[PDB]
Amino acid sequence: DTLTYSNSPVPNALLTASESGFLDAAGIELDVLSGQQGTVHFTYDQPAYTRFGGEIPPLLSEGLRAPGRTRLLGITPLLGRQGFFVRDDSPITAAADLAGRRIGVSASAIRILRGQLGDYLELDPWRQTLVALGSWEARALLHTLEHGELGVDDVELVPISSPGVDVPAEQLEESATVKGADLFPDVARGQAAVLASGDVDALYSWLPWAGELQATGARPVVDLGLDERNAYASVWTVSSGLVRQRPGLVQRLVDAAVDAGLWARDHSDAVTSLHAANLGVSTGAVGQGFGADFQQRLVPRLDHDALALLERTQQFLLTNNLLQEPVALDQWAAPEFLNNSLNR
Ligand SMILES: O=S(O)c1ccccc1-c1ccccc1O
Repeated sequence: DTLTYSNSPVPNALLTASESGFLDAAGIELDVLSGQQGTVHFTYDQPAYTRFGGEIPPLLSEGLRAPGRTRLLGITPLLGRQGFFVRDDSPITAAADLAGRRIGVSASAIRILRGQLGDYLELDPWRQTLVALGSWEARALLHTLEHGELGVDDVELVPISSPGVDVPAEQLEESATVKGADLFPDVARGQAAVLASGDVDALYSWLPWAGELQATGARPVVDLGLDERNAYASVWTVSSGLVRQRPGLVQRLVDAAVDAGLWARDHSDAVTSLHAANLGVSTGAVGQGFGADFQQRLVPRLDHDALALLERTQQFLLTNNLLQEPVALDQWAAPEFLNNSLNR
């Protein structure tokens, strides 16, 4: 059987199972989305498509645009190096030092931080979701400033390009695939240039990109990776029709991912290498961006704690008017598959 697929720059068992041969052994092959069919990463408009990535796009698709296209198979938390970075030689060493300083943020984050979404509800799926992705910077800045007893009104917001948030349709369509290596090349080099421009004092970085940025000689004012309130819930989705029409196939898919997750615990280097190649980053940056022993936490989850994390992100979207009505997570989830896999 052949399924189309994609994954965000996050640790996940779908990519692991595919590159390690577990899917092949299960008689399943995956074809990554080309740049020309890349919008599916945000719309889920395909009959046999599966994605393991950030939760914002699927929450918007299910809760705002097209209820019913997907089912949730599992969750894998994400937490690692994260925060507003400054150059090592910067006199800024504490959160309080950000008072009155120039914070570089995406146009999307600026809409959210100002509480002025503009034409948000009238935008097409791709551009609309990109506005919501400004949430990462927005929440991170609020939490960072809290440490210095400051608020957003205490700093200067300056527009800059942020990876994953600023992705023009032309850029997407020109990319060979939606793999991080093709869509997000040399991110840290670009962020280091922004910090060297003389027009900004700090900017948001995370994922392996933050690891490479740190290597250029930069540091986070506050490492948000040290506090769980900055974690996100990566989600694994699949076309709803496959769940209803081909449960046997979905079960084989989930079994393979679970086996790959167990296997990963004893093959840390191989797992680090395959994620690094998929995203186009150094192997050392993977560990910094996802956490030292992320390979021990790759078996997908649907327990109460994992669902609460996903709900937390959803609430940030609702509070900030990026969603009007919430997605019923218990209905969206199809726990039977993961439950059967873990009972083997
Ligand atoms: O998928 S998102 O949640 C996501 C999460 C984290 C980093 C990048 C993206 C992303 C943004 C735009 C287009 C493709 C992407 O993978």
